[PDB]
Amino acid sequence: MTEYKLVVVGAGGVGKSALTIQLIQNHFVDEYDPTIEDSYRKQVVIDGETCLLDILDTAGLEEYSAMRDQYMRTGEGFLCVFAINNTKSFEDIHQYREQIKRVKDSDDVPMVLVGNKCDLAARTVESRQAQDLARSYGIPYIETSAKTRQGVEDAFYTLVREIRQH
Ligand SMILES: Nc1nc2c(ncn2[C@@H]2O[C@H](COP(=O)(O)OP(=O)(O)NP(=O)(O)O)[C@@H](O)[C@H]2O)c(=O)[nH]1
Ligand SMILES: [Ca+2]
Ligand SMILES: [Mg+2]
Ligand SMILES: [Mg+2]
Repeated sequence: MTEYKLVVVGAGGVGKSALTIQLIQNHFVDEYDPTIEDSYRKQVVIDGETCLLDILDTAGLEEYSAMRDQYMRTGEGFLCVFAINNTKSFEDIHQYREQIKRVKDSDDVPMVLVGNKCDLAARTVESRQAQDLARSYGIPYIETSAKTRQGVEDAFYTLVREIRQH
């Protein structure tokens, strides 16, 4: 059936792996093992359509960000993740936006801005601030929690729906 190539990007430790693993394997990864480049595949029915999701979990740490550009090349949609308790991760979203533009050589790439770790109380990035950023890119802003699963499916499914509008 239809295959959707999704790519998760964002600063180190924002929760890219936890989000992906919660979506695909249904459990929360409590420990922090820096990622180099991992891929996941799973058949799911979205809006009545049986589709194959190929999700690339990329490195947020520069030290593990080797040929990251090459892996992302085939990506059809991207989740740009920051953590609501990490202001710097939010401020650096533009870096990932720029990288995506380069790898895809396009200004119109399906995307979703994700504010992860919404279960944490030390929030320094208010929803409104993220909504303004997303609005400027013309993309949806969705908050998630890889820990409680809140907004997790919504984030990935919305990305599929954005690819469909593409
Ligand atoms: N409370 C809470 N902790 C989270 C959440 N998502 C991730 N974490 C925690 O944050 C740490 C880093 O998460 P991880 O998914 O490894 O981040 P990453 O973005 O994949 N890191 P890297 O880019 O180096 O590969 C882990 O200890 C993980 O449990 C969340 O929604 N809530
Ligand atoms: Ca470990
Ligand atoms: Mg990771
Ligand atoms: Mg403030």
